[PDB]
Amino acid sequence: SLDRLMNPLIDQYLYYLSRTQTTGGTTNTQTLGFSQGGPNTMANQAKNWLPGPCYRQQRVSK
Amino acid sequence: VGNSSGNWHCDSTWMGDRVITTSTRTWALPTYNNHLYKQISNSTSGGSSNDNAYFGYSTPWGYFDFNRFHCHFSPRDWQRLINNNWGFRPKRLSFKLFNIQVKEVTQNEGTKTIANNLTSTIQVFTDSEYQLPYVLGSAHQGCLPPFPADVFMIPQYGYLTLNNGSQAVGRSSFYCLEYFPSQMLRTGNNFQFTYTFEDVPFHSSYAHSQSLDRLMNPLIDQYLYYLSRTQTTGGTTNTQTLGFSQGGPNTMANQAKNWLPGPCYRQQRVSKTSADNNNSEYSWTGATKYHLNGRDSLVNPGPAMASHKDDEEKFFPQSGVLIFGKQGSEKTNVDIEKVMITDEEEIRTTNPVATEQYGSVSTNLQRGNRQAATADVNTQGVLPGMVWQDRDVYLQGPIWAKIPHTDGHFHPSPLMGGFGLKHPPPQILIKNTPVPADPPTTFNQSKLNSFITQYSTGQVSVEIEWELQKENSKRWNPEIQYTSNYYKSTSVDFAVNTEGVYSEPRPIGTRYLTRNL
Amino acid sequence: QGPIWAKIPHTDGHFHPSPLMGGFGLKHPPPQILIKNTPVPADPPTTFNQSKLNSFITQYS
Repeated sequence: SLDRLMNPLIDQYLYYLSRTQTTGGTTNTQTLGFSQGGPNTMANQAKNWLPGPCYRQQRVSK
Repeated sequence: VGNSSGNWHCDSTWMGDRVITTSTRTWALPTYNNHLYKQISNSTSGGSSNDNAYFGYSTPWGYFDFNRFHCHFSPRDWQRLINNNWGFRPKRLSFKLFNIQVKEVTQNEGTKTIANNLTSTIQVFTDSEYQLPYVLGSAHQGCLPPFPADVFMIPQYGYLTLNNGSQAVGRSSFYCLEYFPSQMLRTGNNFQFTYTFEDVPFHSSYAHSQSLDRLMNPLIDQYLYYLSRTQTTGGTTNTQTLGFSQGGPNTMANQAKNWLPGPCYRQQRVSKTSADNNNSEYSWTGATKYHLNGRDSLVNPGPAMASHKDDEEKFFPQSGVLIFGKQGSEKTNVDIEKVMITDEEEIRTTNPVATEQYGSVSTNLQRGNRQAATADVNTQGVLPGMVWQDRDVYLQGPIWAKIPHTDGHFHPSPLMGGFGLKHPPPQILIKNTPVPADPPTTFNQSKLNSFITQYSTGQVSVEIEWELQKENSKRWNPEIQYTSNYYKSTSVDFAVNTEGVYSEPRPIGTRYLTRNL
Repeated sequence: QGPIWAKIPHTDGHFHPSPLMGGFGLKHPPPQILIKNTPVPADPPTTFNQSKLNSFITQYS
């Protein structure tokens, strides 16, 4: 599938946004935590292509 | 045994409109799972996410990873390329591999002697039919050393299939390369092969001298008209009327153009300045994404876009562009200073800005009793009349990608940027040959599990012959160029600190030379 | 027990380039030949690791 075309044993050598606020105790402040894409965070890994075109339709049951 | 398997051919040369290049590098080879296969899903896990579910197999094999540029071009040279040509396209590709050796390892009482076993071997092959799941186009680390003198290990290999959570479907497939012919190889014996690309549109490495709204003449006016008045304006009275006018040098904004900006995908904006961002964790929730088969996945880097508009250097798209990390970076929650972001101000010329609306439209038809309706557009498809430029490439970036062998593909230009092909270069895979240990004295039905752990190594290179369209611009004014600033710096650029670690100062673009639109 | 020749700086201006230590100069002097032992890594890990290698078999030729 379009989201599983990469290798599971490695990580992208790029980074992506993973933190908007601090997480170390009982305090909230503006911060920025960046990280690479791992085998455990595949969902966020940067892909290279895009799904196809679409037209929403109402659903129905058998 | 007493003869080199070839010479170290690694240079950069320019004979004119073509450029040849090769880089020799030394690698290593480790066995895996003791020559055994595997199954992988939420196992050596994370816990529960139809979005983080997977299904694949770790094979005892390894492969090559050189889909980047800093692996074929030293910086300077790349520069040379940039300031002189407008576009290029790689045509030829050679591959050499030699000087193999085999090492074994006996770990007795912590005392381990490492000698060679010149009689062992390995086997490699290629897939010229692309029957094996393609692994590249994912920019997985472990590319050839951006540097030439260092050495590296070859990343193991594993693929995946159509899955359903922690279970697979019937149609799920399962392959085993041990089913493919492979030039066997013993020490001293060499191996090489060759392939040649096919036709491809030269990735245009340049910017534009005008924007889609300023392509007309300032001294004249369109001989057409446009709506300029809905009501009267002559005193203290309001009545329905219609004032039409031509397009002048003072009303350029309204002048009828002939073409249309490119496609778009709205994204949330963010700042490099920590305090200017809202105080809420929206990294995963307020993020732009698509829905597929229940698994919701992010849309990165998404379509071609513009990082920001003028003077918005503080912001960039939430997940609209690439990011890099200076050498020494680790896996997670690192800060912004250990990384580098990509500036895309070069496309404001023709493509929209990610954190910006595409434009507005109406939702109704007014009358004397109905108010003028006006909505917004953050999602946009394409129509006849659009033009854009794909994402620019970066030296520390990917080079090409495998076009999915399907019935429908459109302007297959990859998103990370680069080049696509219906028949991409091939994947080469190697593994240490298995060699069993002392077997029993009598028979035993079961197969073997005891082998001499060993590893092998050697050096390789690759030749690339490209094409390039040299510039013909007669712009009089001196364009911009790429250069290391002339002030004094403690640590040189692309140098190696007093420790030998080689790091890059900033990422590098190619859209430097400005060519007319 | 002295030097034999020296590299004339590739410049636009040079005069009676006769070296000072004495000897012979040339616009295109003999060449420099350089050699090094080829690197050979040690036992690498069983799984992957992004970073490059630093462990090799120390040897000499």
